[PDB]
Amino acid sequence: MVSVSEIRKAQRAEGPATILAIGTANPANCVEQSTYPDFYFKITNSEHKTELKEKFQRMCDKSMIKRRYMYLTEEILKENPNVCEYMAPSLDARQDMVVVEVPRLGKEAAVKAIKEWGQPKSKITHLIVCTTSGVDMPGADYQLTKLLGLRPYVKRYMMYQQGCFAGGTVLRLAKDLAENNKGARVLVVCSEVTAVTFRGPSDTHLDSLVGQALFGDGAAALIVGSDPVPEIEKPIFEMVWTAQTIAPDSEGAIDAHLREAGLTFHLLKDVPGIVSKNITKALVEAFEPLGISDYNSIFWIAHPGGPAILDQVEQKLALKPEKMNATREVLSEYGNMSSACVLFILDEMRKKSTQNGLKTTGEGLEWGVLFGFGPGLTIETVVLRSVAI
Amino acid sequence: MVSVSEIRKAQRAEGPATILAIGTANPANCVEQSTYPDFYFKITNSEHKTELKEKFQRMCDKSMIKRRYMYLTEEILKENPNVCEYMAPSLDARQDMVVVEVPRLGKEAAVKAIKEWGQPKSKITHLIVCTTSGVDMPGADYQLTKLLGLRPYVKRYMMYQQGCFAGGTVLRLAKDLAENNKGARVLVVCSEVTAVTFRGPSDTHLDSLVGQALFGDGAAALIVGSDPVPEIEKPIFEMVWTAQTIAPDSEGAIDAHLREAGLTFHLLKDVPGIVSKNITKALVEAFEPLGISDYNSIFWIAHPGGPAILDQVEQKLALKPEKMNATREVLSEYGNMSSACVLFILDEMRKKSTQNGLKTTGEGLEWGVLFGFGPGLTIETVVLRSVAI
Repeated sequence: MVSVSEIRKAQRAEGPATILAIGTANPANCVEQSTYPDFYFKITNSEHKTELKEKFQRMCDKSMIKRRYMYLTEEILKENPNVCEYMAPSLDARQDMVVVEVPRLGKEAAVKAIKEWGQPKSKITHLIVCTTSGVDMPGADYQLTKLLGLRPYVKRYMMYQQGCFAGGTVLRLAKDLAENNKGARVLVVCSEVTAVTFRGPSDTHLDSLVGQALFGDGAAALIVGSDPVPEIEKPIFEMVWTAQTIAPDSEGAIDAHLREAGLTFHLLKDVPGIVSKNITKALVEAFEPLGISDYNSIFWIAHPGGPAILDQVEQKLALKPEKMNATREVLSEYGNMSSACVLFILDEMRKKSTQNGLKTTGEGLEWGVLFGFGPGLTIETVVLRSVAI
Repeated sequence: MVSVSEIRKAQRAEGPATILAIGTANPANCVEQSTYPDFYFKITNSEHKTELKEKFQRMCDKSMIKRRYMYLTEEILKENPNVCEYMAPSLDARQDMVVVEVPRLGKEAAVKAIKEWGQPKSKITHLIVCTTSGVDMPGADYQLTKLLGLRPYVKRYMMYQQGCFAGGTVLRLAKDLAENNKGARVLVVCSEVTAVTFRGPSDTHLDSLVGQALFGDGAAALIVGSDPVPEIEKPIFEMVWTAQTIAPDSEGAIDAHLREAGLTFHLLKDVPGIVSKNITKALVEAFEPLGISDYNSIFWIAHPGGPAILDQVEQKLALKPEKMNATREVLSEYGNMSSACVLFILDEMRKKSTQNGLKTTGEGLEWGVLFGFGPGLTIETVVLRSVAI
C-alpha cells in the first residue's frame, strides 16, 4: 500500500550542506605564553628540574602561540595537587570539572551561533556535540539540549574522545544529516577543555611536555543546513565533498589514553613529516575531480596541531606564506584547541574576508580545503565553496 | 565554472538504507543465571551479606535471563580484587581489558556479517563502531579497520559512552550515511563488554545491583547500504524513518559515570513506567503518517533493558504476548547486551521468520518498529519495512 520511494523523495533535502552561522567561546582566564614556563614549573613544583625547564622554555618560544584560554586557574590547581603531578590518580576530579565546563562553554558558543542564525531554536532538528575532554551518561549532548532549551526530540550525535581531527569529522557528519533530511538544521558544537590533560612535567616524557605548551580551551558552534531560505538565512560556506584516511607508516604517531590519572598524551613519530608527506595525496583526491591543481588558488584551513605541521606543509607544497594566515592567527591567539580549532579558523577567515571587503568569505577565492589531523594518524578533508560577499 | 548541483546529484544514493547482512559474536564463557547469585556473592567476598544475597536471588529469578556470555572469568576476577569490590580504583585494569576485547569481539561479528554479505571488504566505505565499554585514542574504529584490513580511507564514526539506546542510534546514523552517498556500504559494529561495569554488591546501592543481574557481553555487526544490487546483495530490512526523544519527567532516570572505579550504574526513577507512558507518543509519531494505528499489525524489536520494560509496554498497548517473542528470546539467551541487543533481535527475527517459512523477514508482516531505551531518558525509534522471503 505505502510507497517507500515517495517517502524517500519527500524526506530528503536538495542542495549542499551549508554553514549558516558560526559562534565561539573561551574560558575567561587568559594565560600568556611568554611567562608560561615560569608559571607552569612553579605550580607543578618542578623548579628544581632546570634542564627540563629550559627545554619547555624552548618549546613555548617555538610554539607560535601568544596566549591560550584555560578553565584551570592557579586556585583550582592549588586545590588539586594530584592534577599537578605527572602521574597521580585524578580522573574523578578532572571529570567533575569537564562534565560541567564542556557543556557550559559549548552553550556560550551555541547561543552566539543561534543569535547570528536568527531563526527559532525550535527549528534545530539535529545536534552534534564533540569533545575530547571527559565522558558521561547522559552525555554533553543531553546537557546542551537542556541548557539551551532545544526540543526534546532533537536528534543527537555525541562524539566523545575523538581527538584533534574531529573538527573535520563533525563537518563530515553534519553534511550527511543536513543533505539527507529536508528542513534539517544541525547545531554543531565542539567544546574542548584541557583540565583532563594538564599534568606536571617529567624528563623521560618530553612528548607529554609538548602538549603542555600547545593545548588550550575553547568551543565553537555552527548551524548547518541544506536549502537555505534566501535572504532570511545567510550562507557562509558550502560543503561539497569529504574524506577521512589513515596515513601509511604512522602507527602510534599520536596516542592518548583515558586513565585513572586523566588523559595522557604521547607522540611516537614525526607528525609534521607524516602530514607533509601525505597531504598531496589528500589534495589530489579532493581536487583532481574539480580540475584544480594549483593549491595557492584555493583557501586554506588546517588544524594547527603545532607550528611545524603548518611550516612543513607550506614548504612541501610551495604555498605562499599568506595561505596559512587565518590558521596561524587562531594558533597565536588561542593555541591548539583540538576539534574546535578549525571552526575558529573558518570564523576568522570569513570575518577577515568580510571586514576587508573581499569578494567571497574564502579570502576572495571560490574553492577551499579544511583539514583535521589527529590520532591514527588520521587526516580529515572537507572541500568547501565560499559564498559571495 | 563547476556546478555543485551536478556534483550533489551525482554524489547521492537513490533508495532507502537497507540492512544487507547481520552477524553476531559473544565471549566464550557462558554464565548460567540460575547459579549466578552464589557465584557472584562468592567471587566478590559478600557471602556474609545474607539479606542482600536474597535480594539478588530474587532479581536474578525475575530477570528472565537464562544465561549471559561474559569476558570476565573467575580467574580474571581473582587477579583483580579491586574490580570485585563495590568501589575501588580499577579503571586502568578495566580499560586494559576492554580496549582489546571490544575490537576483538567486534571483529568476530564483523567477519560473519561480511561473509554473509559476500562482497569485497574493500567496498566498505563507512564504519560505525559503538560501545559503552571503555574509551581510547585511536579508538576501536581504528582498531577494527586494522584488524579487518578495511581500506585506510574508510570513513569512521566512533560512538563512545552512549548507553543502551545506541542500537537505535547506529541505525539512525547509518541510514543517512548510506542514503546520501551513492555506492556507500556501511559496516556497523556494536560491541559491549561488561568488564567496565562489573563490581561487588552494596546494600545501599540496589540500583547498581540490578545491573549485575542484567548486563551481558556481545557484539553485532551489520552491512547497510542503499541501492542493493539485485540478486547479488540480499536485503533483510529497510529503514524508512527515525526519531530520538527525551521523555518528560525522566531527569536522572538512568545515569552512568566513568570514574576511577570504572563505570557506575544508577537508577533514580521508574524506567518501565516512563517507557510505558511514553511509548504511545513515539508510535503515533512514527505510524500516524503511514496510516497505521494497530500496533499488533507491525513487527516489534524493543531493547530489553529489563523484563519489566517489556511487560509494561505489552500491558500498556495490549500487544499480543507473541509480539515480544524475538526480543524475549534474546533477553533469555544473552541478557541485556546494551547497544548490541536490538541487532541480535533483528537477527533472531529474520532467522526465525525465514526458518519457519513466513512470507517476510518481519514475521510475515510488512511494517515494523525498533526501539532503543537508555540514559536521558532517551527513546530511539526506527521504522522498518520487511523484505519478502
